[PDB]
Amino acid sequence: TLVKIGPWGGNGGSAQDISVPPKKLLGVTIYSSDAIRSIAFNYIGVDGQEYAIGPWGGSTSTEIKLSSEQIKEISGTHGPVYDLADIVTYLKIVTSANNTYEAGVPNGKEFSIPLQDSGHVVGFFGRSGTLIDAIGIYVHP
Amino acid sequence: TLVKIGPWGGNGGSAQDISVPPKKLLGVTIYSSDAIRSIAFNYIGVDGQEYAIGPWGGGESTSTEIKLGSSEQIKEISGTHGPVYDLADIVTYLKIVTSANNTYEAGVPNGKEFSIPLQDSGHVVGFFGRSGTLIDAIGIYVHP
Ligand SMILES: CC(=O)N[C@H]1[C@H](O[C@@H]2[C@@H](O[C@@H]3[C@H](O)[C@H](O)O[C@H](CO[C@H]4O[C@H](CO)[C@@H](O)[C@H](O)[C@@H]4O[C@@H]4O[C@H](CO)[C@@H](O)[C@H](O)[C@H]4NC(C)=O)[C@H]3O)O[C@H](CO)[C@@H](O)[C@@H]2O)O[C@H](CO)[C@@H](O[C@@H]2O[C@H](CO)[C@H](O)[C@H](O)[C@H]2O)[C@@H]1O
Repeated sequence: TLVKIGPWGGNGGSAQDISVPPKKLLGVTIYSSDAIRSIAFNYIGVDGQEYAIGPWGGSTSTEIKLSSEQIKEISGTHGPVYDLADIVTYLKIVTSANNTYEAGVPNGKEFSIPLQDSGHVVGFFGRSGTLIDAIGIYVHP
Repeated sequence: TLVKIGPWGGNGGSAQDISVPPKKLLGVTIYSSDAIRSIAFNYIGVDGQEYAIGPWGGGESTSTEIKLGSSEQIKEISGTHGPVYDLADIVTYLKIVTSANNTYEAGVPNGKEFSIPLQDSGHVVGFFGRSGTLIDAIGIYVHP
């Protein structure tokens, strides 16, 4: 059973999610400028099938390759950009191998999920249009 | 006395144009990501005055700034227009080449092409078109 946390961000765009619960996160690609513009990710679902999700959204790429490497901390901001009121503007991801990735520009209210013990992020959900209006996470205990 | 060519692109947005005919183009700023988002330009009118036009369309953190030397001319302009996001026909890509072998690109080639390679002394001195949140369509004024 996965923990599902979020979303953080605004009401714009359309809700996005995944149907097969993730077992294992294989990688994440984020495109960003002054806002988080898109996210894509591939995972092995609990059914043992690979799913290539996205991209959700619509610049600068941030590519996150993960066999024993897990997302252990995820944080960011959401706020006003591009005459839109509340968009995910910044993301920071730290892995169990101590690799740190940043995308976007800190702007607005913060959120942060520092996972202890064996917890790790295995997938995402949220809201999107031309940008990532809101983002949420699936967490494997 | 000026040649006016275009526009290329869709029918969305609002029409944009300039009232004082351009004599000399000083610079162009293009804002773009996957498509052309806005254009601004400064020129000397036939009346000897400097006009700062727009930005037509919406802004971006990322601009392509085309500052033209006192003898530098836009000699070739080309691009594409097609569907992006949920819009049918937007200017998606521009390529500008000056007489000093300076090349500028914006957007991502996507859709039908247009191209205006000017020979002899012809050169682009201004623009018109259609804009909203993006550049729906673009056209040019050409000084012979
Ligand atoms: C593309 C997308 O996924 N859109 C979903 C939308 O998300 C909204 C979207 O807003 C975008 C930002 O505003 C952006 O940077 O600018 C984008 C383009 O805006 C022009 O075009 C749209 C139509 O596509 C117009 O609505 C805009 O007013 C805007 O204005 C026009 O500018 C053009 C170009 O110059 C010109 O041609 C027009 O004439 C001019 N209009 C006027 C009046 O002058 C814009 O698309 O993304 C942001 C950021 O992510 C979100 O915050 C926005 O909410 O959300 C809706 C839901 O609210 C989605 O529709 C749903 O889609 C699902 C399927 O996913 C299902 O079909 C639902 O039924 C449907 O409601 C939409 O897909």
